[PDB]
Amino acid sequence: GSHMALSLTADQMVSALLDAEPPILYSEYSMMGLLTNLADRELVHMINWAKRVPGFVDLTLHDQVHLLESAWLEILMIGLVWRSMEHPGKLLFAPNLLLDRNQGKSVEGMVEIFDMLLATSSRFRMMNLQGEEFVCLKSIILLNSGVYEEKDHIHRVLDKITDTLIHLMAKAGLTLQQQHQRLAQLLLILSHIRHMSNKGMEHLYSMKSKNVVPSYDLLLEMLDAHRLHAP
Ligand SMILES: Cc1c(OCCNCCCF)ncc(F)c1[C@@H]1c2[nH]c3ccccc3c2C[C@@H](C)N1C[C@@H](C)C(=O)O
Repeated sequence: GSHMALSLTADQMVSALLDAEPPILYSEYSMMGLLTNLADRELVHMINWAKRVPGFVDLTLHDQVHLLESAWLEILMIGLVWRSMEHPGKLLFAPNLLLDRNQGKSVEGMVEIFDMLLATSSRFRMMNLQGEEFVCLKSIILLNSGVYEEKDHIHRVLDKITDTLIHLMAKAGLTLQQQHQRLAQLLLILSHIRHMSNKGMEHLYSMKSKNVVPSYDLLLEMLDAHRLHAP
């Protein structure tokens, strides 16, 4: 059978999100090349993950593309910041690619982006972000970032993810006041992730390459191509 997004319990939502998690990839090995190649390989896995986010396949192909076009960098960045949590002053791009601030100084303008990513990771570390909360946040990014009856459906799915976040906090023993405070603190970090993505996109455009950012067409092609993938 098929579970419709709005009928899932909080436990089922968490289970479906944890199950859809992409694998941890290795760097294939200069720095720019390694970071580009890794992002490209992670994008393929991001397509399969997005198709598994409850409510995402309920959207038209066009709406799915718009959401991925707006959110792809915020999604790579939140994944990066999550796995870099236990590595203060370093970014865990891959288990064979752990980079420090000074290493970012090799590429012009890259240190500014690394510093923002380091501060977000440090913030998640201080708040003791949990894996179940991280997966909720990543789905919120996907459904929220490109919002500007079908839009009401997206907002109802976003509401279900909020309910899921609150459920996790109430089960963790937080008071009603502490629940609203943590929810707000987590959602405010999403503003910082959007800012990092805009700065990241600007930096990517300040480069020689004419195909460094995924276009609407490439994202439509990848989403279309996914239909032809074997299960
Ligand atoms: C994301 C990216 C990148 O993306 C190109 C993708 N092209 C798609 C095909 C054409 F449609 N190209 C070069 C880069 F170095 C980076 C790196 C990078 N790599 C990653 C891998 C895994 C997880 C996270 C990251 C990040 C985040 C960040 C540090 N990025 C720097 C970018 C934004 C910049 O400021 O130039």
